[PDB]
Amino acid sequence: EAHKSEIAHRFNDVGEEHFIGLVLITFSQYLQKCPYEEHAKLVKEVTDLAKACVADESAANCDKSLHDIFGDKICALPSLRDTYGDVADCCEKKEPERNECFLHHKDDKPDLPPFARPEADVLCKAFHDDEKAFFGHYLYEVARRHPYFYAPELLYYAQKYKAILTECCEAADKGACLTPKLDALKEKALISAAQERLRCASIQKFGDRAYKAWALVRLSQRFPKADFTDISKIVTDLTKVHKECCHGDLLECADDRADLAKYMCEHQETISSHLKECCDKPILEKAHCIYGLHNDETPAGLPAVAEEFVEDKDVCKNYEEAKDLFLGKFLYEYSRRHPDYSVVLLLRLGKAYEATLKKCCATDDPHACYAKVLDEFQPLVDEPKNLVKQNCELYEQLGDYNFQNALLVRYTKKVPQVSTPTLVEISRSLGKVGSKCCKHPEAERLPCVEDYLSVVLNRLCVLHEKTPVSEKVTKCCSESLVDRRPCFSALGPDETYVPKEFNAETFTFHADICTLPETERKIKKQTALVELVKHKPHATNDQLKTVVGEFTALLDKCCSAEDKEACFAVEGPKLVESSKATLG
Repeated sequence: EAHKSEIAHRFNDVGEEHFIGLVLITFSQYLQKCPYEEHAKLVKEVTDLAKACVADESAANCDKSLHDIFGDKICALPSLRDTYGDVADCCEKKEPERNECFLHHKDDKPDLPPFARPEADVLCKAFHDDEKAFFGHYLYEVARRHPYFYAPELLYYAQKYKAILTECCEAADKGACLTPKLDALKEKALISAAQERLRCASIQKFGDRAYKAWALVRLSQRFPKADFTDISKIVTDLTKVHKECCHGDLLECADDRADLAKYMCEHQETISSHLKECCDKPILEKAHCIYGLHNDETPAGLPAVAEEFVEDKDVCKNYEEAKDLFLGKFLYEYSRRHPDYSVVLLLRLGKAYEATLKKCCATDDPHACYAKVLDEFQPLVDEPKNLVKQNCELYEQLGDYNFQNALLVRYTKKVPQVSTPTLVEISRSLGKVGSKCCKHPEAERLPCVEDYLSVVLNRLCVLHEKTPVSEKVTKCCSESLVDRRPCFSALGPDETYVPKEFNAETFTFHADICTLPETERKIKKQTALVELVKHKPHATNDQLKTVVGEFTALLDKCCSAEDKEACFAVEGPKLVESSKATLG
């Protein structure tokens, strides 16, 4: 952890290749705006220093902290201009504040074009030409758009991207092979980026402990067979791994993650049967495998849970004398008997059990007070099971697009101050929870649904925190980690909100629009739908779909026209007349 030369110690630990990749991710994350060429430059510069220090640990700059080094290289960069570079105010500090400054500027939604994709053939040609520039470009482009991306998983995905391109590219029918396999990879990477952003927010906004509790639960359900001691240890090393990653210490993050996988494999007999799979694999595949490992079968011979946490004389004492160890052990015991609960439910239940001990342990007769505690959970369980039922039914009924449309209407009325891009993006993702999770038998849905919503609500929370516009979002996002979903579910339409008056044909662009694929076109209809509802939040569904209908219709009639621009300043104000006659 603290070596005479850190940069050398990590280069050695990690190998030149992962080290180059981790360093390129570090810069792409800290400086999302900067062109590829500057990052490559800085990466090279940092790698050569690394080489120099391995060679001879007394070399200049070898005794620096990694923060110092990344900071020194950056700061000799106001050279290759800082016009867009608004934050070399950061270079005005020294460490640790210098580094904290760079960190505080990571941007959850940098102004960038949507990561465009080449046609299959072009994508294949690019990869054959030059693999390094190819995957350097990929790390760069994914890191800068997702500045908290779990860094070793990002290396893993580059290597997944590489296996796919190898396989598809030589088939002479590229797109049909490639794009389906790529579009999947994208979805999974976006899931992983959101899971990590949630780990980082938990740590940052709620404290190490909130991530520890969360992790304790998840590992308890995945490794129901291991003992508490071994589960606490994994939880402890894994919280240090995420603290480092989430703070931009990726080199130390990746070395530590690798240390932990190694430890897990060295100890699989006492952890899970399912580890055989993973432990046979190379570094990244092995840590990934472990990262998403299906839960082990819960062991045969466990006593009833009431026996340790209701019946025992010593319940109040353990709660009073060793709160954390005692509540931990609770989360462990309870979580491991229930892999059909979401981690968030199990944490709400852990919360309720705690509030019960707190209330009841200060009475005359605590037992009589907390006797019904495990039983008193049932409502809290029932609450999210109905949300799943009602919303999956609807999804099955409506299909993707119309289920998204309904969620867009729902969410825009609950929190209409939220910006239109954020509401489009949130709703569409909520819509993705539907395709992912509604196809699983009822047992499996809850974990899938509620834990996925938790990730999508955190996206909302982090988009909003930067530019707070909705008191209700601020409240739901700041009160709990764990009650976020029920907090947002409970929200009725906001009747405080002053409707925006029409904004004159906002989507009558000089029509770049007409170049958009159906996908991006759906986004445009959805953006309009959101704007309609902000204008007319008491409008009926049919009235909303009539107006959208004349929007799509308008796009066809004036994208079918040479001088596209012309009938857009002309049809739009008749859409306005269409719109007032239909929504009054």
